[PDB]
Amino acid sequence: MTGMTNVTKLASEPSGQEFLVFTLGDEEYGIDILKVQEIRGYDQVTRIANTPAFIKGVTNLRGVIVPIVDLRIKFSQVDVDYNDNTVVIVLNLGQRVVGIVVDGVSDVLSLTAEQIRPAPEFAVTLSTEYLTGLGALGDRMLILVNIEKLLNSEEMALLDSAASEVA
Repeated sequence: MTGMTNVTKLASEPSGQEFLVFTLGDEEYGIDILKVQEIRGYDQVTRIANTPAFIKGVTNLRGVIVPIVDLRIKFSQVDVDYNDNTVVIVLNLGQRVVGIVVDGVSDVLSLTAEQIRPAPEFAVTLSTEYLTGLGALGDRMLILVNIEKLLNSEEMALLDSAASEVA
């Protein structure tokens, strides 16, 4: 998984995956297609009074609720606003669910570990242990969201003020 030491020995890596790709501000991103739960809109984010600020709030997916995380807060995005950050992508992992606010889903594309080598490891708010990756796609580039360790690495901090028993 991405985060640190993504040297890519290219010896037992997945070496060909497919990703839902999205836009925010003036940058593009990908997320492994299998982890996508659904796509929805920002019209019911519910910022709890004392959730961690990374959690913009919980929001309504098509029958249930999910925690939603702000890339302005988690990754120092340019200019998130309720005209540029109004789509929601909903994601699920092993035994848990989360999502992120987005401008729109740009495409669905396929990438290889040979592409997925760098990361946006600048002085952004995004900590190393759930740092994303970067790759190229002919001429496009995508920040590959480290979804398979995102909520996994944050759960202990997320639930501490977002388990609903703590609202």
